Amino acid sequence: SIDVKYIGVKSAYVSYDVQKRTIYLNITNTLNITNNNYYSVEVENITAQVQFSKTVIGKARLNNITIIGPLDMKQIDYTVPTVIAEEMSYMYDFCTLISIKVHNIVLMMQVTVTTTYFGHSEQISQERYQYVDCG
Amino acid sequence: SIDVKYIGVKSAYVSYDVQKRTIYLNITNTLNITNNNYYSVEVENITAQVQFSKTVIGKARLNNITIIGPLDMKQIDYTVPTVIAEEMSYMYDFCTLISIKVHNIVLMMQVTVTTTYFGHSEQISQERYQYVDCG
Amino acid sequence: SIDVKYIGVKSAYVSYDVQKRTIYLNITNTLNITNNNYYSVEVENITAQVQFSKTVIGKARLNNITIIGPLDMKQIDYTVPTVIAEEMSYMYDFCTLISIKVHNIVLMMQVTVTTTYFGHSEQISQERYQYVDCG
Amino acid sequence: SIDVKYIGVKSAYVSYDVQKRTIYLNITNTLNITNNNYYSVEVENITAQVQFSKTVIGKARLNNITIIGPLDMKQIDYTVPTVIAEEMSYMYDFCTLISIKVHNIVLMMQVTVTTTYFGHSEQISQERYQYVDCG
Ligand SMILES: *[C@@H]1O[C@H](CO)[C@@H](O)[C@H](O)[C@H]1NC(C)=O
Ligand SMILES: *[C@@H]1O[C@H](CO)[C@@H](O)[C@H](O)[C@H]1NC(C)=O
Ligand SMILES: *[C@@H]1O[C@H](CO)[C@@H](O)[C@H](O)[C@H]1NC(C)=O
Ligand SMILES: *[C@@H]1O[C@H](CO)[C@@H](O)[C@H](O)[C@H]1NC(C)=O
Ligand SMILES: *[C@@H]1O[C@H](CO)[C@@H](O)[C@H](O)[C@H]1NC(C)=O
Ligand SMILES: *[C@@H]1O[C@H](CO)[C@@H](O)[C@H](O)[C@H]1NC(C)=O
Ligand SMILES: *[C@@H]1O[C@H](CO)[C@@H](O)[C@H](O)[C@H]1NC(C)=O
Ligand SMILES: *[C@@H]1O[C@H](CO)[C@@H](O)[C@H](O)[C@H]1NC(C)=O
Ligand SMILES: *[C@@H]1O[C@H](CO)[C@@H](O)[C@H](O)[C@H]1NC(C)=O
Ligand SMILES: *[C@@H]1O[C@H](CO)[C@@H](O)[C@H](O)[C@H]1NC(C)=O
Ligand SMILES: *[C@@H]1O[C@H](CO)[C@@H](O)[C@H](O)[C@H]1NC(C)=O
Ligand SMILES: *[C@@H]1O[C@H](CO)[C@@H](O)[C@H](O)[C@H]1NC(C)=O
Repeated sequence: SIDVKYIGVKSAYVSYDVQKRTIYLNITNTLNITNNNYYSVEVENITAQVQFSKTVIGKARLNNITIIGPLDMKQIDYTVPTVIAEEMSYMYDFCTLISIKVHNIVLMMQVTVTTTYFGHSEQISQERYQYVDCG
Repeated sequence: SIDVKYIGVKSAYVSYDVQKRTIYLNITNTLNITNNNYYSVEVENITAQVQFSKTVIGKARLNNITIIGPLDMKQIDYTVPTVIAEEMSYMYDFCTLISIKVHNIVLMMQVTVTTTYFGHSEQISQERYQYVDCG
Repeated sequence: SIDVKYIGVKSAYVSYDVQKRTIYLNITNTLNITNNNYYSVEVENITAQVQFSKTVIGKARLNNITIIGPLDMKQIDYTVPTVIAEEMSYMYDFCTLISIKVHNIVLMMQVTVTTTYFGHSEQISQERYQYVDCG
Repeated sequence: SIDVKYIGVKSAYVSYDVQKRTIYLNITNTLNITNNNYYSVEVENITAQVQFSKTVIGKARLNNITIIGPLDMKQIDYTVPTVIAEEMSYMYDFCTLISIKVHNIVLMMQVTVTTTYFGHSEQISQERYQYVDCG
C-alpha cells in the first residue's frame, strides 16, 4: 500500500495555524503550489494470462479419512465465581470489572481447509484504544 | 490501497486557523494552487484471460469420509455465579460490570471449506474505542 | 509498502505554526513549491503468464488418515474464584479489574490446511493503546 | 518497504514553528522547493512466467497417517483463586489488576499445514503502548 498514516491530532499540507494569546500583525504570506500525483497501482499488462486450479481423483480407494479445519475448540471451561459475605461490615466498590472473552476487532480472511488464491490481499487496522478510564 | 488515514482531530490541505485570545490584524494571504491527482488502480489490460476451477472424480471408491470446516466449537461452558450475603451491613456499588463474550467488530471473508479466488480482497477497520468511562 | 507513518501529534509539508504568548510582527513568507510524485507499484508487464495448482490421485489405497489444521484447542480450563468474607470490617475497592482472555485486535489471513497463493499479501496495524487509566 | 517512520510528536519537510514567549519580528523567509519522487516498486517485466504447484500420488498404500498442524494446545490449566478474610480489620485497595491471557495485537499470515507461495508478504506494526497508569 501507499500513504497509510496515523495522525494523532492534526494534518496539513501547508499550515499557518495561530494559537492562544498571540499578536499576529503585519504578515504577508505568499504561496505558489504545483503538487501533482500520478499513481499506477496493481496494473496488469498481460498478453495471455492462464490461471486455474485442478483436482483429479482417478481409480483410488479412500476409506476412513478425517479432515478437520483450523480453529477447533473442544472442552473449554471458564469458572469465575464471586462470593461476598458481610456481617456488621462496610464495603464500597468503585469501578470494578470482571471481563471474560472480551474482543474488540476480529478480521478473518481465507480461513479454510483448502485455498487457491490469485491476486492481492490486504488488512489494515487503525485505532485509538482505551479500555478503562475511571478517575 | 492508497491514502488510508486516521486523523484524530483536524485535516486540511491549507489551514489558516486562528485560536482563542488572538489579534489577527493586517494580514495578506495569497494562495495559488495547482493540485492534480491521476489514479490508475486495479486496471487489467489483457488480450486473452482464462481463469477456471475444475474438480473431476473418476472411477473412485470413497467411503467413511468426514470433512469439518473451521471454527468448530463443542462442549464450551461458562459459569459466573455471583452471591452476595449481607447481615447488618452496608454496601455501595458504583460502575460494576460483568462482561462475558462481548464483541465490537467481527468481519469474516472467504471462511469456507474449499475456495478458489481470482482478484482483489481487502478489509479496513478504523475506530476510536472506549470500553468504560466512569469518573 | 511506501510511506507508512505513525505521527503522534502533528504532520505537515510546510509549517508556520505560532504558539501561545507570541508577538508575530512584520513577517514576509514566500513559498514556491514544485512537489511531484510518480508511483508505479505492483505493476506486471508479462507477455505470457501461466499459474496453476494441480492435485492428482491415481491408483492409490488410502486408509485411516487424519489431518488436523492449526489452532486446535482441547481441554482448556480457567478457574478464577473470588471469595471475600468480612466480619466487623471496613473494605474499600477502587479501580479493580479481573481480566481473562481479553483481546484487542485479531487479524488472520490464509489460516488453512493447504494453500497455494500467487500475488501480494499485507497486514498493517497502527494504534495508540491504553489499558487502564485510573488516577 | 520504503519510508516506514515512527514520529513521536511532529513531522515536517520545512518547519518555521515558533514556541511560547517569543518575539518574532522583522523576518524574511524565502523558500524555493523542487522535490520530486519517482518510485518503481514490485515491478515485474517478464516475457514468459510459469509458476505452479503439483502433488501426485501414484500406486501407493497409505495407512495410519496422522498430520497435526501448528499451535496445538491440549490440557492447559489456569488456577488463580483469591481469598480475602477480614475480622475487625481495615483494608484499602487502589488500582489492583489480575490479568490472565491478555492480548493486544495478533497478526497471523500463512499459518497452515502445507503452503506454496509466490510473491510478496509483509507485516507492519506501529504503536504507542501503555498498560497501567494510575497516579
Ligand atoms: C506595518 O507595516 C506598515 C507598512 O510597512 C507600516 O506602515 C506600519 O506602521 C506597520 N505597523 C506596525 C505595528 O509596525
Ligand atoms: C509559481 O509556479 C508556476 C509554475 O512553476 C510558475 O510558472 C510561476 O511563475 C510561479 N509564480 C510565482 C509568483 O513565483
Ligand atoms: C504493455 O504491453 C504491450 C505489449 O507488450 C507493450 O507494447 C506496451 O508498451 C506495454 N505498456 C505499458 C504501459 O507497460
Ligand atoms: C496596517 O497596514 C496599513 C498599510 O501599511 C497601515 O497604514 C496601518 O497603519 C497598519 N495598522 C497597524 C495597526 O499597524
Ligand atoms: C499560479 O499558478 C499558475 C500555474 O502554474 C501560474 O501560471 C500563475 O502565474 C500563478 N499565479 C501567481 C499569482 O503566481
Ligand atoms: C494495453 O495492451 C495493448 C495490447 O498489447 C497495448 O498496445 C496498449 O498500449 C496497452 N495500453 C496500456 C495503457 O497499457
Ligand atoms: C516593520 O517594517 C516596516 C517596513 O520596513 C517599518 O516601517 C515598520 O516601522 C516596522 N515595524 C516595527 C514594529 O519595527
Ligand atoms: C518557482 O518555481 C518555478 C519552477 O521551478 C520557477 O520557474 C519560478 O521562477 C519560481 N519562482 C520564484 C519566485 O522563485
Ligand atoms: C513491457 O513489455 C514489453 C514487451 O517486452 C516492452 O516492449 C515494453 O517496453 C515494456 N514496458 C515497460 C513499461 O516495462
Ligand atoms: C525592521 O526593518 C525595517 C527595515 O530595515 C526597519 O526600518 C525597522 O526599524 C526595523 N524594526 C526594528 C524593530 O528594528
Ligand atoms: C528556484 O528553483 C528553480 C528550479 O531550479 C529555479 O529555476 C529558480 O530560478 C529558483 N528561484 C529562485 C528565486 O532561486
Ligand atoms: C523489459 O523487458 C523488455 C524485453 O526484454 C525490454 O526490452 C525492456 O527494455 C524492459 N523494460 C524495462 C523498464 O526494464
